[PDB]
Amino acid sequence: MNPDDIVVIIGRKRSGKSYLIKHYFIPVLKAHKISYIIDDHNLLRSGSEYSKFGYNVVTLSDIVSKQYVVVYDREKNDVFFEKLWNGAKLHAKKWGTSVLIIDEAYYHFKYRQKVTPAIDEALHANRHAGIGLILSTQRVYDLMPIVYKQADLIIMFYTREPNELKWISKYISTEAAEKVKTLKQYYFLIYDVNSQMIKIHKPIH
Ligand SMILES: [Zn+2]
Repeated sequence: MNPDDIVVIIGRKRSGKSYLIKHYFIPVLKAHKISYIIDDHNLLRSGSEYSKFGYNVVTLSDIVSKQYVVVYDREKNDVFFEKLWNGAKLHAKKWGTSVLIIDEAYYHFKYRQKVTPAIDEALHANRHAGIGLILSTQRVYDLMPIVYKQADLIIMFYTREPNELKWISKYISTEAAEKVKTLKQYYFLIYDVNSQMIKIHKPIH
C-alpha cells in the first residue's frame, strides 16, 4: 500500500460523504498502518468530529510518536497551509507515505489569483513529497478547476443543483454530470481521471 494519489470527494452535508471518509477511508489507512494528517476547521465546543481518529500534536514527544494526527485549523489561512504542508512532507519522511485529509478543502483550495507555493506543490508535486490527498468539499465549484485537472479520482454524491451539473460537465466530465443526477441516497459516483472511467458505487455498510 502506497497511497500517494489525489482523491477529491464532493458531497453536501448529510450526503453520506462523512461516513465514506470516517468509516471507510480513515479506518483502512489505520488498518494498514498508513499515517495520516486530518485538517479540520469545524469548531465544535465538543471538539473535532475527527478526535477519535488521531492525536493533536503539541510536544516533541508527539512529534516523533504520533502517526495519526488531527489538526484544528482555526486560521483557515495560507500561512497555516504552508505550515501544514511543510509539516506533512516531514511527516512522510518519518512514517513513509502519508495521507493529508482536508475536511473542508474550500478554505485552502478555493479560487485564488496568486496560488501559494505550498498549494502548488500539493497539486503538482504531491508524489514527490510522498503525500496523498483527500480533499473533501460540499459543492464542486467550491474548488479551483486546477484541482480537478490534477486529481486522480473524483467521488461525487447526488446533487440536484443545475449550477453544479453544468460545472461538472464543463470542468470534469459530461457523463459524470449525467449519472450524478441519477444517484440514490448514499450511492456515490467515482470518476477515475486517469482511465476516464465512471463507476457507480452502492452505499457503505
Ligand atoms: Zn485548514
